Amino acid sequence: NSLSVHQLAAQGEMLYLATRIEQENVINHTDEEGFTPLMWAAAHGQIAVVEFLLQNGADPQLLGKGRESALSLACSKGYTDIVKMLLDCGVDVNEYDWNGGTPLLYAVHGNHVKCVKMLLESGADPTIETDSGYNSMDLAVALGYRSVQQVIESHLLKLLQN
Repeated sequence: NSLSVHQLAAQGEMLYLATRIEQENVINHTDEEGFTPLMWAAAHGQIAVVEFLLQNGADPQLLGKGRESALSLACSKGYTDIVKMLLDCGVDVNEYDWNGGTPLLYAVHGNHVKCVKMLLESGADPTIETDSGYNSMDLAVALGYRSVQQVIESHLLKLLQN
């Protein structure tokens, strides 16, 4: 029975995962690349696993070796049930990482409109810039993701009051 807690979480092997987490304090242990079981479950869209890991003390704010978050991994794939559960934990929705990204920029790069709406609704800032000076709107314009552009422009209109 030789699989890591990370792979058990990715596979939704609920009973084996639950057994492992109960036996030893490994719920937040990182793999050789800095990823936690929660990050593995989020990147694999394992909604039930995410729920279970959160109920049992998985830290949703723990970051990977390049400052990747469970939130950014879920945003990048448009896993919006998982993004919701994570936002509900009060994670930083503006986490800036070392490959340059924010959860909103990943949701934009994948044209995940529902995800983009959900992030803005929780405080994501679309005009945060990368080191080369572009923001989420700039990205959406360049990719030609028009529904995304419309969602972001509605948000910026609201910022005009002010």
